[PDB]
Amino acid sequence: ASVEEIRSLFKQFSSLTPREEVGKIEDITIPGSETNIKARVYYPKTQGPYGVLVYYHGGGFVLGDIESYDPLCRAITNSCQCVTISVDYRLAPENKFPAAVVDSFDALKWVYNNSEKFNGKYGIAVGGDSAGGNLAAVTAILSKKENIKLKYQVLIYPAVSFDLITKSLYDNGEGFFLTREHIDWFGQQYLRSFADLLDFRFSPILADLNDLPPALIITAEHDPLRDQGEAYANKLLQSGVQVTSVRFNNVIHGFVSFFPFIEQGRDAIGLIGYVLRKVFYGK
Amino acid sequence: ASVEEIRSLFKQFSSLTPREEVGKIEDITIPGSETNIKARVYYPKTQGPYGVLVYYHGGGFVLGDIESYDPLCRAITNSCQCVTISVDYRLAPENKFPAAVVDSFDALKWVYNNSEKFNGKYGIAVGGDSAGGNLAAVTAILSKKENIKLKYQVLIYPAVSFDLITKSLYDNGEGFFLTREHIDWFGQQYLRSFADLLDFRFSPILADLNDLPPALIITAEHDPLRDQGEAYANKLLQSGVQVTSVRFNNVIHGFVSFFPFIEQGRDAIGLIGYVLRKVFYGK
Repeated sequence: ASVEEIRSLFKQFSSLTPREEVGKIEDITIPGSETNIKARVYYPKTQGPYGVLVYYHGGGFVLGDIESYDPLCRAITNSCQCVTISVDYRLAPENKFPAAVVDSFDALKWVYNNSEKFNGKYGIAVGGDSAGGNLAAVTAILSKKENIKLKYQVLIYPAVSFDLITKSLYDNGEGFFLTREHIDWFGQQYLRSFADLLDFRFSPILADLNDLPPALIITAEHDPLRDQGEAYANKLLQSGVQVTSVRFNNVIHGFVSFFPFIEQGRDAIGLIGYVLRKVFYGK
Repeated sequence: ASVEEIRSLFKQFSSLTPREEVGKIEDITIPGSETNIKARVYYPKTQGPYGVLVYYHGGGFVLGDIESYDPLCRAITNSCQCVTISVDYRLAPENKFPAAVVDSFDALKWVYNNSEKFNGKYGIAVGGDSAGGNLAAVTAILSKKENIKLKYQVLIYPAVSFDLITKSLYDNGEGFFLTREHIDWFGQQYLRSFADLLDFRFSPILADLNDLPPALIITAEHDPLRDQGEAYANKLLQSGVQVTSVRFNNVIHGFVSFFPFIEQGRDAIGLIGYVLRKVFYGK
C-alpha cells in the first residue's frame, strides 16, 4: 500500500471507533511561519475558564492526522476537562524534519499567545503519543528558550532518541505491532541528513532539561521505545524537574489509541485526565 | 526499638501530616467471628449513593493502624469520591496468622451484608498496600468462595508470596527502605509454622484466581516486592481477569504513603480514584 493509502486507512479505522460527545468542536487555521496549520479545538462539557492542552498526534512523523486521532482527543478532552487543540503538523516524507517541529512549535506559540480565545485562563500544557510525544517534548524545550511558560507535558510512549542500544529495542523489536523495521523506515522518511541526529529537535534527550514543565511519561512494557522513554524521565529528574514515570505492563505500543477495547488504555487516559485536572485546577 | 516503640514512632510521624477534609467520619465496631473490629468510615464531600472501598493498611502485619493511615484514607476518599472503610485488623506478633485475614474477611463480609448503612448501592471494592494488599487480595479470593460479588480490587505494591527467587528481591533488597531483613522479620512475627507457607491465605498467588474482581495493581520500580506484584497481575490475566498493572518508576516501596512529598504518590492516588470512579459510577 502507498503512504497515502495507509494515511487514508487510519482515518477509516477511526470511523469504527465510538466518538465521545464533548462540549463543542471547531476547526481553526493557525498562521505558521512556513505554512497555515490546521487544528481542531475540543471544548469539554463543563464551564470555563479552562486549561488548554496542545496535542500532537503520533504516526512516525509520516502517518496520523486530526481525523484519525479525533476519537482519542475527544476522550482526552472529557477526561482532563480541558480544552484540547489537536495539531495537523506537516508530514514526511513530503515534508522532512524539521517541518513537523516548526509547525508544532508555531502552533504552541500561537495558542499560548491566543489562549483567551478559548477562555484558557488556567494555562497551557503540551502532549502527544510516539512521534507526537517527541514533538511535545521538543516544543517544551523550545518554549523554555523563548520564555513561554508551560504548566505540564504529557509524553505518551514518546520517541526521544536515535536508538541502537536499549534492551527494550531488541527484546520488543519484533511481534508487538511497532517493529524495528517500522522505526527505521519512519526515521528514513523524516530525516534530512545524518547530522540531524545531533539536533535536540530530533532527539530531545540531547537537550539541557533544566527548568522544563513537570511531566507524566507513560511507557508500555512490550514497546521497543520503552527504555528510552523511561530514560527521558530519569534525565528530567536528574535536571530537577518533577516527573511521574509510569510503565503500563502487559500492553504494546499504541495501547492508548486502543482505549475502546484495551482497558489499560482507558485507565491511562484516566491518569492523564487526573494529572491535568490537578495542575490546571487544583483538582 | 521494641515492637510497641516502633509502632508508636510511625504513629507520631503520621500525626504531623496534614489531613484533607472529607465529608464526614464515623468510627464503628464490627462484630468479628474472633474479635470486635474497629473500622473508620470516611464519607466523601459528594452526596450518595456511593461505592464502598474496604481498605486494609500496610505495615507488614505488625505495624500501622487506623490513625497512622488516616491521612492516606482521607486522600483516597476524596480521590475515589467513595466511602472508604479502614479496618483495624489484629496485629502480629500478639496475634499470629491467620488473625489479620480472619478479621479482614469478617469486616468485608459485614460491610457487604450491611451496605445500606453506607448508602453503598454501587457496590463494594477491596484495597490495601503491601501487607494490606496481601489482605485485600486474600479477601477477594475468600469472597469468591462464598459468592460475595466484589466490584474491584486495588492492590498497592502487595506482598503475594513467600519469596527467595525473584530478581527484584535481590536487586532491591537493600538500600530502598523496605529491606530483605525487614521482610524476613515481618514473616517471623506473623506466621505460626512453616506449614503456613502452603496456605493461599498467606500467599494468594497459590490460589486459583479465576473469576476474581478486576484489579488495579501498582508496583514500584525499586521495591523488592515489585516482580511478585507483577506476577500476581500476570496470573490474574492468565486466569481471565482484567487487570491494569502499572509500575511507577523512580520510586521505592511505600511511596504512596508519602504522597505529601512524593508527587508520584499523589498521582498514584489519582489513578486509584479514577479506576474506582469508573467502576462504581461509570465516570
